Amino acid sequence: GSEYEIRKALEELKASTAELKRATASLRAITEELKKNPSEDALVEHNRAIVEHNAIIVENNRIIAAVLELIVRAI
Amino acid sequence: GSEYEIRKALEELKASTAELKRATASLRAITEELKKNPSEDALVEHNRAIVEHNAIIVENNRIIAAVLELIVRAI
Amino acid sequence: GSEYEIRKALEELKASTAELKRATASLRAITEELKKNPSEDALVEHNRAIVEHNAIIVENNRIIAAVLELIVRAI
Repeated sequence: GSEYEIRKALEELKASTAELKRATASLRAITEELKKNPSEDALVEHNRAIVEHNAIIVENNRIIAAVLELIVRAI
Repeated sequence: GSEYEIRKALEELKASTAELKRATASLRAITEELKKNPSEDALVEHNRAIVEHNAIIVENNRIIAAVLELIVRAI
Repeated sequence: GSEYEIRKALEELKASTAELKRATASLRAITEELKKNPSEDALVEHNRAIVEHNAIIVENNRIIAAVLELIVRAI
């Protein structure tokens, strides 16, 4: 069903958005610690954390694109 | 009204997109300065700027998700 | 045509998503190399790569916003 499939994808998007919100909270906390106590080791960890955060954004966009296709098929 | 609400959310998305465009312009400028004059202090500031930019993307995605829900209710 | 225009924009989104997938693959590879062999020179290159990746996300979001407007006009 078009309606059921769209809601399923929107629920996946909701879960991805919440995962992103949690990751943003962690990233902002280590950013404040980086500003207080900078070092090469801290920067490397911070860069790695940014990349993980970007990967969550990419998944969020992938789901958005899937919802758009389902909508276009429904209309 | 479904039509009015969707347009309101799209106007919020338009404003978020413009905020992101301005932030990208700033971020690219400090990236060119980082490449010219690297240092730990410059890297820490740059990492902090990336995180702020990512936070704007996250807000843009949040608005997109809200528009998708309004569309699904309208169809 | 509303249908043709939406499909054209979704094809542009598909191409942008694939560009992002390729960039993510590169970014993850240099992140693993950063963790193995950190240095200031490696960090500067990594920061520059993050910014390029973020610019692809921004373009993906721009296309998404354009698809949303076309959908709203079609419904």
